[PDB]
Amino acid sequence: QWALEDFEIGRPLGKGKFGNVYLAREKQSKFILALKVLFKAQLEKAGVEHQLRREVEIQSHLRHPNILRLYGYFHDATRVYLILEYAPLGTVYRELQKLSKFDEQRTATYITELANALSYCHSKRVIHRDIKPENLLLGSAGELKIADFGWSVHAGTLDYLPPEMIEGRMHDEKVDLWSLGVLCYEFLVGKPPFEANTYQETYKRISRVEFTFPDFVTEGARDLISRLLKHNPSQRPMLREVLEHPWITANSS
Ligand SMILES: Cc1nn(C)cc1-c1nc2c(-c3cnn(Cc4cccc(C(=O)N5CCN(C)CC5)c4)c3)c(Cl)cnc2[nH]1
Repeated sequence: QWALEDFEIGRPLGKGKFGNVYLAREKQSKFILALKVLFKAQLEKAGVEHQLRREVEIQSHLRHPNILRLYGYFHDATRVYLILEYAPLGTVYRELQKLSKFDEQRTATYITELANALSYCHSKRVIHRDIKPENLLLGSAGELKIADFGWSVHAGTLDYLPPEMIEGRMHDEKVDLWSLGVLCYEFLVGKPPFEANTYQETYKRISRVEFTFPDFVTEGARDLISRLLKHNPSQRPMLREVLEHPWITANSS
């Protein structure tokens, strides 16, 4: 049973369409954490109380070192507050816009941590679906941490969604293997494989699987990425096969 007077709000960690994320500390234990604030009124206009209750339900008792812990929740009359873990080193997003590109060691390392987190999620019949750099945070040691679970369920922005999911078809655990491939590409190139200027256009890119490699992208990476980005959901590797991929094993930590 929590309240809003239990916390001292501080620096804004970022703003979102659902609401803003603020740094906060619990008064009694002096515990530092992230406090996401969402307005109940703007939540009704979107009608996603099922996904917020599902995101809370799913991310609650999910315990993994590469997954952002959801400690608890509460609410006043006006809004709805979520009590999350705090990621000291921030997001991978800003990390990416600062370095522009990632080296193969950082990329392969992130992919590994992400596969461990995904392999843990998949063993519980939980699909993240919405895997993107904006939902990737960093721990005190710089480890990866998957945060948002708004679109998470059991078995918009198109850049990371797979062919089957965008065409309205039936999607399974393999939608994350595609996302995992899209993220790997962006880490090495700095932009998504199917990036465009219009929604209508990116849709064609994804559905036809039209992507090309810049020169500086080695063969090891071109192989892993091409395997993950198959139109056929069954043609994609397992999380086991990904982890034990030559390029991953060679450059990961
Ligand atoms: C930031 C930050 N800096 N440092 C040192 C730490 C953080 C930090 N953030 C979180 C978050 C968190 C999840 N989503 N957000 C808001 C958000 C989402 C996506 C991107 C940004 C961001 O960094 N932006 C800066 C650049 N502009 C352009 C675009 C926005 C912000 C914050 C959570 Cl849930 C938990 N712990 C955190 N720690």
